[PDB]
Amino acid sequence: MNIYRYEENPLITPLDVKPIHEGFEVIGAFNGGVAEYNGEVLLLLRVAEKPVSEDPEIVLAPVYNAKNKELELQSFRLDDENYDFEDPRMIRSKAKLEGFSYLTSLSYIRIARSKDGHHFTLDEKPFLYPFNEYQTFGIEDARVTQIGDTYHVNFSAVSEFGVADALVTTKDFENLEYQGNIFAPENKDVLIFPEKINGKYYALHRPSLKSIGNLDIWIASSPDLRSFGDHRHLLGIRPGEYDSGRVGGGCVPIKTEEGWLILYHGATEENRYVMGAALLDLNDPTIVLKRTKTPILEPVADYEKNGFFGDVVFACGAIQEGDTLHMYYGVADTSMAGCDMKISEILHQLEVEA
Amino acid sequence: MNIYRYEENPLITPLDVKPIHEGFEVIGAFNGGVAEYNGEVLLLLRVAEKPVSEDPEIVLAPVYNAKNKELELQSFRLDDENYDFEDPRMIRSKAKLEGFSYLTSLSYIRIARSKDGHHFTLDEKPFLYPFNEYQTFGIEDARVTQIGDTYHVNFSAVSEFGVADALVTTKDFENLEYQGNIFAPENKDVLIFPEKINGKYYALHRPSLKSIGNLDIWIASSPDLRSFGDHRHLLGIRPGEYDSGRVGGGCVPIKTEEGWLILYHGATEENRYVMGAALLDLNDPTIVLKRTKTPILEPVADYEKNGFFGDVVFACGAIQEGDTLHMYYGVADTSMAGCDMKISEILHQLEVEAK
Ligand SMILES: OC[C@H]1O[C@@H](O[C@@H]2[C@H](O[C@H]3[C@@H](O)[C@H](O)[C@@H](CO)O[C@@H]3O)O[C@H](CO)[C@@H](O)[C@@H]2O)[C@@H](O)[C@@H](O)[C@@H]1O
Ligand SMILES: OC[C@H]1O[C@@H](O[C@@H]2[C@H](O[C@H]3[C@@H](O)[C@H](O)[C@@H](CO)O[C@@H]3O)O[C@H](CO)[C@@H](O)[C@@H]2O)[C@@H](O)[C@@H](O)[C@@H]1O
Repeated sequence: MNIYRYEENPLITPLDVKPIHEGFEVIGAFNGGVAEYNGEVLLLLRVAEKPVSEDPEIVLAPVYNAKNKELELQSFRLDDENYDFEDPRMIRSKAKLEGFSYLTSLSYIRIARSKDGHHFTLDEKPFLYPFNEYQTFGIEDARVTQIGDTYHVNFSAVSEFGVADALVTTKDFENLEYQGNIFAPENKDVLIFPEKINGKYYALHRPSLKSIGNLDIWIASSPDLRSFGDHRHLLGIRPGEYDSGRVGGGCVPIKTEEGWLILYHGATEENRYVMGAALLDLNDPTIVLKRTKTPILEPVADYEKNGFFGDVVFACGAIQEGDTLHMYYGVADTSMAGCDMKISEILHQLEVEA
Repeated sequence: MNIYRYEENPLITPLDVKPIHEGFEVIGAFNGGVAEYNGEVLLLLRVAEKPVSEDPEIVLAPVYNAKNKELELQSFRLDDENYDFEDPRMIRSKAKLEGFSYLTSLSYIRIARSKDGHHFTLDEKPFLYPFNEYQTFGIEDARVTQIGDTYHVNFSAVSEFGVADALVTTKDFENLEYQGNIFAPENKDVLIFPEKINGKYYALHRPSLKSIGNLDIWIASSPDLRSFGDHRHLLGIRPGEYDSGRVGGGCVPIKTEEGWLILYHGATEENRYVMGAALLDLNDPTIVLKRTKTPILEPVADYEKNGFFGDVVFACGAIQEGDTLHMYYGVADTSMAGCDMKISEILHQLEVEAK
């Protein structure tokens, strides 16, 4: 397909960002939400900070304590026979390898801005930093849906209570209004549709299920983008294919003449993440018209294959300029990259492959 | 608590209920939702039916096929080295004992009615039977919240896509309006508060969490009892206590002068189920004022301790008559029982144990 990976990729790396917690290192600046505001591209960067131990036998988990409003650190020995450290993102109980006890880093959101879409400058301070008991392990993966003058900023809120999805609204990225957890745990990859559709708002979501059910995309409707209901299954995993392990929403749904174009991430059970596409009915987006059989973006550049958690491209938003999509994506849970694609070429791939 | 357990207990057993599927046994009539309608007590019974296998080395999963609207049984060998059959409620994968692949039975809802609250007669036909792709393993544990003339009947909808919670509304238990899955999987034990509270509806719910988090009661608000949000954690598990393994909503919240009285279930990791109480703020039910340290109802009688899944009391509804609560409860995932208690005595126990 025409994939124009920007010459400047990776656009923003951990080298570009100073840690805000003393004696932490920045291990990632990634999975950035995408907005246009006041003539600039805003990336709402996920910045992950890991606390450094000088003893290599020990690792630390950073926990934001909501009751005293400070960082506490939990220590573990790597030889602790009750825990598994083989996944660099998490500290897991050997008896519960399907989950985690702690993360290895703590994330917050920080805005970078660009005039040209290629060269970015960080805002001075964080944008959103854990501020309640649903956020003690961090705030991650902010998505931005702009409806009129209102930006809907929604993000994973991770804590000992579960992984929930929460919403902040703003008109200027300065005065923020907190709207609570719009999806109960366990959920993430929530993408609000950019219009009211035959009298209702909609959002993509992604329940994670303990007992039965795969890691599949769902959809829900809403009268007001505060409360959500009429939950339906939308897109399921496909055994043996690029999305055999999980699927989740990526970019905000894109209105086309052919339907709502859904650029979603898929991963195998080995955790190689790629982007795919789906097409939903314009008037009832609970109906799937088409889906790709092969990816539209794979981790093939070196910054995509190698880093903190290699073989990942993870797109959390894009700017439409006519037929061109300026798509920004996390690479290897480490950095941010940019590429241009064409909506017509993705719609073409959908037609051919379905 | 001075519990008066009804003389007729168990009120309704599997022996009282004939199977609607050819060649199945009724294994439970239990976890009944509770309403008053037209001068009678309604129990919205969960009836569970297990297919009988002619071959004792095979167990059958009874699955409803949504496209063909009939059962399509699935067969599994007891010696199949992939599967674990130790929990009689489910067929589980050995690599996923925290979950299940199938249930051993399929449930639906059937109404039983009573003039006196003690002797029940069954309606002729099922009330709610799996009718869509979200209900292929059954409809379970229907709760009923009456607001004005409208009955909110909400239940677990179990399928391959997960355990969701779905809502049907009605004014007469005859004309039904499906309102969708009101809570996304994985969720159950949803209880809708019986009035609007400072301009919002509320419901208790209970997310099950794959990665992190315990089996804790949450609450959510709603403008219309179709969409919910503002999700908040409400009651957590307590190590070493009767609710150390999980909690969930039981009866509909009861308006009292001291708050919303929540009669909830708690279980230990050994799966002994009791009823507890909590008390929430009357004006903002997201605030917990008190909670019991010991149960209000535990399995003690023989019909509570012994059956298909023993040592369970599981109340899904209650009728208030002044200070008297007429509580109906599943016992041993087998039958329905009745007891009377005093609200004042529950309040008092909350006061004493909170300190
Ligand atoms: O690292 C790859 C992307 O994974 C997700 O986030 C991370 C982590 O993921 C859990 C599940 O959400 C996934 O299906 C699977 C990932 O391969 O396993 C993990 O257990 O969740 C934590 C908590 O939210 C997070 O810190 C990790 O980054 C994506 O949501 C994305 O954030 C990552 O790029
Ligand atoms: O049998 C006891 C009660 O258990 C729950 O329902 C059964 C089963 O519950 C599952 C999880 O929901 C629980 O935390 C735990 C039970 O001890 O483990 C189980 O995996 O769920 C299935 C599917 O919904 C259901 O058929 C079983 O009845 C309870 O909601 C309740 O219905 C039972 O009385």
